Formats: sequence, C-alpha cells, structure tokens
Amino acid sequence: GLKKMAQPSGCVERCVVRVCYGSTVLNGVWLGDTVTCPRHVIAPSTTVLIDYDHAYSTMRLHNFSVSHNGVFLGVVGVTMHGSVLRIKVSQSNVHTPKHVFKTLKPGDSFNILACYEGIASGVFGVNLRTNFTIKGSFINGACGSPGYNVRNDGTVEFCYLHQIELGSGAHVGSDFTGSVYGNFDDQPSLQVESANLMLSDNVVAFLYAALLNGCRWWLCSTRVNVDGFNEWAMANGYTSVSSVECYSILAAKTGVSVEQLLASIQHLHEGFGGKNILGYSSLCDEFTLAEVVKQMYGV
Amino acid sequence: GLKKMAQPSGCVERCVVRVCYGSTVLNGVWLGDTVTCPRHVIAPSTTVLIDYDHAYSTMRLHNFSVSHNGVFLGVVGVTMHGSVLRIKVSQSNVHTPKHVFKTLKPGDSFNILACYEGIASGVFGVNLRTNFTIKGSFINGACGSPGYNVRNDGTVEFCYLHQIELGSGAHVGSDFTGSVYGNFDDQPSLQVESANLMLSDNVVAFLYAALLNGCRWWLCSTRVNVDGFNEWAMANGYTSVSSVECYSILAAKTGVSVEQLLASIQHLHEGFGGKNILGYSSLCDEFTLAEVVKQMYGV
Ligand SMILES: CC(C)=CC[C@@H](O)C1=CC(=O)c2c(O)ccc(O)c2C1=O
Repeated sequence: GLKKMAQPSGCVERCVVRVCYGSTVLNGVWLGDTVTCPRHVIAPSTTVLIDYDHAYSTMRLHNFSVSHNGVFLGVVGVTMHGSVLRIKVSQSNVHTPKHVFKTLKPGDSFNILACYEGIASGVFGVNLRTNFTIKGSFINGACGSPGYNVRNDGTVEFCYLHQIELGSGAHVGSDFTGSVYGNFDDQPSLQVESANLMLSDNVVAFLYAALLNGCRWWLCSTRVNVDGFNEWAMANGYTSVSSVECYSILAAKTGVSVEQLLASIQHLHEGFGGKNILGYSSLCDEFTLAEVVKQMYGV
Repeated sequence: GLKKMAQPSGCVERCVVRVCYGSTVLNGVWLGDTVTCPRHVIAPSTTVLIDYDHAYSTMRLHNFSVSHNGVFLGVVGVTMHGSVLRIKVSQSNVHTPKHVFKTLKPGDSFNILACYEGIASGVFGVNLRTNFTIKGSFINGACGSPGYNVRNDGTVEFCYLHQIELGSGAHVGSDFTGSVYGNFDDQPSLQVESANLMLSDNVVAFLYAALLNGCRWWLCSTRVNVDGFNEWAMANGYTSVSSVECYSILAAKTGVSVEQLLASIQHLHEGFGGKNILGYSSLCDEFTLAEVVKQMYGV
C-alpha cells in the first residue's frame, strides 16, 4: 500500500508567524531571534516592475508587524538576502527545533505546511520536479509557507518558502538563503517553466513496490543497461536513472534486477491500455525509494 | 487543482503514548487522565480465537507500562468498552486539546496520524468508504493510531483508533466508544468486507471542482433528476445522491445544476475515452464537498 504522506508538522507549526508590512500580509518562519519571510512583504502596491532595492532603502522598521498566535514581536532590524528578508526580533523562539537549512535538488521529496495569516491549515508531501516547481494546493495568502523534512535523528531540514504561482498553476519557492528554485523572478511576470520530466528513480521504486504487492503482469524479461536507458530517457521525457545498488535490497527479494525494470519502463512508456499497476493507469513517479522502503518495512 | 491534504497534526501528536502489556506494544491516546487504546494489547500470544472477557479477567495492572517521551505514567485502573480499553493514569495530559468524540459515517473524510511505539511518523487524509474500511498505509506497530478532524473553533474531533488490516489490505478501526466501524472482529480471522460503492456526493463535488478549473469537456447538456439517478445508482454500484441544497455555493459559481452532473456521471460511468479530468482517468470519490470548498475558497 502506497500512500503519499507528510511527516508530522507540530514542531514546524510552532515556528510559523504572521508578517505584516503596511497592508501586506504573509507567513514567516521564526527560529531563534530571526524571522525569514519572502521580501514580497515590502513590495509597493503597483502594476509596474518592482524595484526591490528601492523598496528596501525606503523601508521603515515601524511599518512591520510580526505575531505568533496573536502575540506580537518587536522588530529590531532587517536585512535582505536574495528573495527573502531576515527580520531580527526582540525575543527568541523558545520552541525552536534542532534544525539546519538544505537546498533541494530535483527528485527530492519534502513536506509543505500550507499557512494563511501565520496559521497552518494543511500539510502534504510533494516532490521537487525537474523544472524546479511543485504541484501544491495554495490559495491567496500562502506566500511564505514553509517546506521541510525531518531527518532520522529529529533534525528539521528547512528547505522551501513559498513565493509565487505561475500562469500554468505551477508553484515556485525559494530556499532560506533567498535563492529562488529554478531562478524564476519573485514578482508577477510572463515566465513559463520548462517541461516536466518523469523522475525515473521514482518509477523504478514504484515498479519494485508493484512487485512486492504481487503485481507483475507488466514485467519484461529484456534487459536495458543504465547507459542505454539514459540515452532512451533523453528521447522520451524521462530523467536518467541514478544508480542500481541502492535497490539491491529490493532486487534480492522479488528476484528482479534494475535493468529488467528499465526495460519494463521502455515497454510501458506508451500506457498500460486495459490494465493497471497498483490501481494506476500509467507509470507513477510520485514515490521515492526511501518512501517505498519506509512505508513497506519501516526502514 | 485538487490535492489530498491532512490537517496539521501538532495538537494530536502531544496526545500519543506508548502502551505496553507484557511484550505486546501499541499506541494509545492520552486525554485528561485517560489513555484509550485497542484491547488487543492484553491479548495472549496464541493462534486460536482470543477470548477477551477471559483476558480482561486475568488482567494485572502491574503488567501495564504507559509512557510518553520515555516518561512513565502511573496506571490506576482499566475498564474494557467494546474493542478498546480506558486506562486511568495518575497524571493528566497538560496538552489535552479542546476535543469531542465523534462517530464517522461513510463518505466522511478525516486525518490519520500513523504512530509506532507511541511516536507519530506520518499524517494523511483518508475517506471512510461504504464498507466501513479505509485505504491507509500501516505496517506492524500502527495499531491504536488515531484519526481526527479539527473544527473551525479549534475543537479536535477524535473519531478513529486503528485496529486491524484485513486480508485485502483494507484497514479497520473503531471509534472512541469501542464500536468497530462495520462491526468487523478485532482479531485475526478470514473476514472479507463487502464490495465498495462509489460515493456519489463526492463525485459531484469532484466535478464541481473540475468546472472551477475550466475542465468541462465532459459536461452533459442534459439532466437527470435525483429519483432517476438514485434508481440508476442502485443498479450500477453508486450511492444515492443526497439533496441539491448543499451544492448551492458550487451551483451558484458554476451555473451548473447537480442534475447536469448526475447526467454526466451516467455518461462518464464507463470510460473517459482516453481523456482525463484533473489528473484522473476515471471518476473520483475521494474529495467531499467541504474539502473542495476549503481548497478553492478557504471557507
Ligand atoms: C495474537 C495473534 C498471534 C495475532 C495477532 C495479530 O493479528 C494482531 C496484532 C495486532 O497488533 C492487533 C492489534 O494491534 C489490534 C487488533 C488486532 O486484532 C491485532 C491483531 O489481531
């Protein structure tokens, strides 16, 4: 049974604050005596291109309002770093979890805490796609919503701050250093993301899960090695496949090698027509190897 | 766009405890000075039908261990209520949320906090199906994982305690009064659940959601009334559609009555023609009316 899940959100909920500047409202993340939020909060109300360097120089501390569960925090100073602000506040978050900052790469899964006016309203897992966007569920007010993973020892990795929705509906964020993923611009524009590629590492994990669930009508006995598959992948909307030995736990059971699965992918690439795999009508790239192993065996 | 989300889990994480009896270990829920957990924890280790009234009679309080974050609570007394135990402990949970207990009905959505040895590991939303099972992701140790909903006022409704995985992989739980949903037996046996029906109320919500995204190739211009659809639903594995009242918010913004959607369901009943609606190739009964409204409008 494969169910997309989120890791528990309680320790991140204690770090979400409401950040207001003039009339603009979004979410920030409060760690120690620092609040990080998108710099969109200081943007003037206008249609034209925003000049964030100008807005930053004309910024006044007293125009800020930062609160946690209605309790307001004093603003001491502010600095700009790419597309985020670092707001120093007059008290430390005593519920700051043990944490680090990590930048995500395409193929990485993580957790989104969807927040409105500094209040979490939902949590879900997502994958950073090859075009550096995610498929979230956001409405007006979710700017600054955090993305995170919890490591095995309980260290939270903060990796994402929601910034903007593109015209196609794809969602874009930044890391906590202020780099926008995919280097989109953090203001409204006509930018379009590149084509989505199917994450081959996730498709392999998916097919190993199908095998462990007695679903093997689709198995090919042909073998395609990694170099060959990677060459085919370029021609057909798939990423290269990373490695084989990560899957050797899965190849010892099932008895099927990664190269048989790679051959299977090339065979199923058209579609399953008249059949499904684990209830899916086409190849699923939603789940990582880590997810499959964790949800199946608790590792 | 429609994504299955959970409500944040922080307030429920602080209620989850590790209940041990002899060598048997599972999860419990600590509210005030009561821990509620499945009665399987006092089952003897055996491959025969378990007589729970006898196990309850031979029970000894000193055999229990109840802990939170490796901190042990004193057990004061235990009573049995259907498939659950209520363990009184000598400490009250100081983080007990404002809460009620609620029994789910088929078609209700809720949140699962999946737990192992008293520690939350994942959170996901699910839907109670017509055969009173859910499709979750649980492995050994998950029993006693709680399901919940959070109301507008912040009241947590506790509605589910995970009990058992069936032969088909479907999951069975009880409410906090001890009744097993669907009256399955809370122990190993060969029980098979009756087949599932399509929740028409949810399918209608999902088609309104598609209309709000411009996906409307599927729209029938014709109409069927409620009585005709329900007669059709009986003979095709669909639930009866409720009323047309609830969909006022959606019928108003779409200008599409429920009767047109019921007609569209009959047409789309078999086959989308290879085509697609919001990422699905067949109709979807996983989203309720309330979920669609909250995700499109925040209400
Ligand atoms: C004792 C016998 C040899 C097998 C028991 C196993 O099947 C089982 C494990 C379990 O952990 C559990 C619960 O936690 C809750 C209800 C429930 O029936 C169960 C179970 O039947």
